[PDB]
Amino acid sequence: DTMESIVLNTIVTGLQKEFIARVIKTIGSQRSLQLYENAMKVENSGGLLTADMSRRKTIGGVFCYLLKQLVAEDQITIQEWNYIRQ
Amino acid sequence: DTMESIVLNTIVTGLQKEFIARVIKTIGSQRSLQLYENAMKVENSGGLLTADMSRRKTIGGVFCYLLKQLVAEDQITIQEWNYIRQ
Repeated sequence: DTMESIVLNTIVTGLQKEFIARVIKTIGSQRSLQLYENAMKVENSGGLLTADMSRRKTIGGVFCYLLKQLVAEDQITIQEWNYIRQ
Repeated sequence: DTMESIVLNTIVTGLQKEFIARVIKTIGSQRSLQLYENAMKVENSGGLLTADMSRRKTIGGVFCYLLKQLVAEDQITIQEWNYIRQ
């Protein structure tokens, strides 16, 4: 949790703090960074569309879709997903 | 080595390998992310102006300039710098 302050701020700045603090607390700074990176790779590939297809998702939205993919793949529990989201 | 393998890929992805690896082996994962993060904030406000009045407006160019300044500020020794430049 000094490496976690740093991961915290890096991710926070990279996506444009408590919501990210809760992700780090839940999956660790290691898996958090991999998620930030993956969101960046998606952005480098030209992004994703919103559900209404009117714009690209912001990189914040991409990271949330990816995080939600962690729940779909049974990596984060439903309880953990609820803690993170409010 | 897995955290630093992940800091490696995060920073490489965000900058758009070997060069960044040596930075990490030199200053530590913690300080490298701080630097990557500071490069990001600096890029967001339009980058910077070097001593030669040369604009650095992309993240990578910014990141490179801030790295060189650590040397000029005696936070990275000459020997280390030489190790990193190749």
